[PDB]
Formats: sequence, structure tokens, C-alpha cells
Amino acid sequence: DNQFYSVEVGDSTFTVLKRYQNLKPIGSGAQGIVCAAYDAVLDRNVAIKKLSRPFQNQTHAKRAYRELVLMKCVNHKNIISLLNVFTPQKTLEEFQDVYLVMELMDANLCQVIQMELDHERMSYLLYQMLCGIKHLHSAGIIHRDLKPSNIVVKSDCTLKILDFGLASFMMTPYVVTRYYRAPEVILGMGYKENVDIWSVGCIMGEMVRHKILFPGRDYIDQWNKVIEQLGTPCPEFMKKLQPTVRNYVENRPKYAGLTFPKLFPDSLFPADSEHNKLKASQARDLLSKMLVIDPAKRISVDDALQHPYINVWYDPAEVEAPPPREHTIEEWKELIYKEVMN
Ligand SMILES: O=C(Nc1cnn(-c2cccc(C(=O)Nc3cnn([C@H]4CCNC4)c3)c2)c1)Nc1ccccc1Cl
Repeated sequence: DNQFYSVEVGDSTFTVLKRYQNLKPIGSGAQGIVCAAYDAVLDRNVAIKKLSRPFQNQTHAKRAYRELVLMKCVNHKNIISLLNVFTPQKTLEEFQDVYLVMELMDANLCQVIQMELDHERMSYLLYQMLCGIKHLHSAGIIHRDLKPSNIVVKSDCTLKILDFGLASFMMTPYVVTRYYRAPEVILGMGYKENVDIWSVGCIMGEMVRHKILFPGRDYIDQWNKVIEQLGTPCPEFMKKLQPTVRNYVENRPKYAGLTFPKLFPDSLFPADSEHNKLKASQARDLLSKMLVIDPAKRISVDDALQHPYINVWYDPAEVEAPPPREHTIEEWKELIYKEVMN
């Protein structure tokens, strides 16, 4: 009779359509609680994310709304696509929660980073991240907050980016991961498309090192890790900084920066075959072009895709895919509800 049923998953109640059976928790990426389920209508496994009262504050509201809208502005195999969107509540007055449904993936990228991967798997994951970012850029979306916890993969090495990045205070206990953010985001500079290349560089570097490249309590410690490893940026970079941040940056101790063979030694890559010796030099060369502080000198998405380490996967069909304010709680609730009801 009723088209919904309720189940307790962890500490959260999931009220879902009856088509979704055998709900099991599969973690929390960023914006909510996520379950694996069997979809009896599509005869396939799915992942279901619950957004609880997303209109409760500005931060949750802005993100929930912009991601509901942006899903319809994208259509690419390396970017999240929803199978379903629903609410069990019947009216705007009763409206509480949003449920998002997508295909069930096999792991988060954080899990994948911890494994020893061959060059074929690493270059294919990076290639897909680049195809996904190029698709976003072509749709007018510059991410600025790409990180492994928002990236999922299947056993066949297939990859999807789950979020749309940056558009502020959280009263909840969950903290933000800033380690993959570009110097332009760290230093409040103004940016272009290749702001996302830095994040790809941070991910690739961590795949090789098995340690976060630029950790820190906040941007102070993080900036120190950047300059310790890559060296103090050029005076040409300094000129593009706002006066106060420029004074801060110019007054930090000056660092020469370590070379890329020192940063990513031969021991981190397989040295068995001539094939792997060459792939190691190409991987390090790509790292040296992505992990560059000054965006005027960092490689573009299009040049990264033409790089010999990545280009082996290049497919025009996968790269040339045709691309199609402040509010109160009350206002955000209706904006979100309207997107949910379409
Ligand atoms: O985080 C997500 N989506 C998402 C997808 N898949 N995964 C994921 C991540 C980590 C692990 C797993 C995992 O455990 N998958 C697993 C379990 N079982 N199976 C096989 C094996 C046997 N038959 C089923 C496979 C899934 C996470 N957010 C999201 C969800 C729905 C809509 C919108 C959003 Cl942003």
C-alpha cells in the first residue's frame, strides 16, 4: 500500500522506496550517510545517500541545492549521475529528507591510494580524473576542492567524481579536508581551470608516496609543507597575491625546494623492466608539471591529457562529450523541495 518502508542503518533511519532492499552501510564520503542496496526494479545494486534536513543551515543548504542543480548540467561517465531522487514526505510543510540513488561502486579512492598499483592502473585512474575535470570545466564548473574521499572506483578500475566542489561555519563535529587544495585556494588568489590540476598532482603524489603530501592543522602548516618541499615561489608569483597575504608569504623562511627525483625516489616505482623504468620517468615528469605553485607555470588539463604517461588511454569520444545567493532556512527548504519534485 504505502510506497515506502523504514529501516535502521547505524544510527540513522532510512525511509526508502520498497524497490530498494537489503540496505547495508558503506560509509560516509562527505554530505551524509550512504547505504548499498539491491534495486528490485532495475535488478542491480545501488548506493543510497540520505541528506537529513539539508535546509537546516546555509552550508548544508547551498551544497545540497547546487549539487541537485549541477547533476542536470553534466553527462559524463567519470562524473556522478543519479538513477533516482526522492523524498518520503508528501508536502513542502512535511519535507525533511532527500534520498539520492546512484550505481553501487566498489571502493573510495582513499582505499585505492593505500594499494601498490601498477602504471596501467595509475595512468588510467589519472586519465579518468582528467576526463572528468575537463567535462566539468567545459560545463562552466571549476571544482577547486577535488579530494580522494569524494572519488569512487569499481573493480574494473572505472572511476567517478561524486561532488562539484566550492560555491561559513559548521556546528556539527565533521571537519574539512584541505590537503588537496591549490595554493590559489590556500592564499585566496583568484584562479583558472588548472587550479584542479594541483589536486590531481596531490592525489598522484600520494599514490606513489603513500603519505599525504601537504598535511597540516590548517593553511599555516599546510603552506609550510608546500614551500619546504617545492621551494619558495618566484617573485612573479608573489605579485598576484593580495597585499597582506603577500607580506605573510614573503616573510616566511626561503626554501630552495627539493628536486622531483628527491621528492619521488626510484624506490617508489617498479624498476624491473625497461617498460617500468620509462613509465617511472614519465610519471615523475608529470608530477613535476602538476605540483607547481605558480598557476601560470602549472600544466593545463588539455596538456596533462597529451602527456605521454596519460595519452596512451586518449579517446576523442571520452574527452569531447557534448555538454548540455543567501537565503533563510524557509527559502532553502522550498528551493530544495522544488528541485526534488522537478
Ligand atoms: O558515496 C557515495 N556513493 C558511492 C557509491 N559506491 N560507493 C562505495 C564506496 C566505498 C565502498 C563501497 C562498497 O562497499 N561497495 C560494495 C558493497 N558490496 N558490493 C558488491 C560485492 C558483492 N555484491 C555487491 C560493492 C561503495 C559509494 N555517495 C553518493 C551515493 C548516492 C548518491 C549520491 C552520492 Cl554523492
